[PDB]
Amino acid sequence: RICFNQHSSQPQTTKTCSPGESSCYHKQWSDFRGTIIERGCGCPTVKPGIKLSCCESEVCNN
Repeated sequence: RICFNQHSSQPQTTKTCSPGESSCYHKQWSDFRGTIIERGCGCPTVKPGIKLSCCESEVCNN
C-alpha cells in the first residue's frame, strides 16, 4: 500500500501508506498561481472545484 505523493509531478515521491488503506488519490484544481495536482493515500470527499480520482492498487495515482 503505496501511493505517489509528489505535486504536479515534480520529482516522483511515493508514501507507504497506513495499514488498512487500500486507496490512492490524484486531485487537480487551479487558481491564481496555476493548475495543481496533489497526489496521496486515499480518497478525500473531494470537493467544490474539485478535481478527483481514486484507484486501488500500488503507484496507481499515476
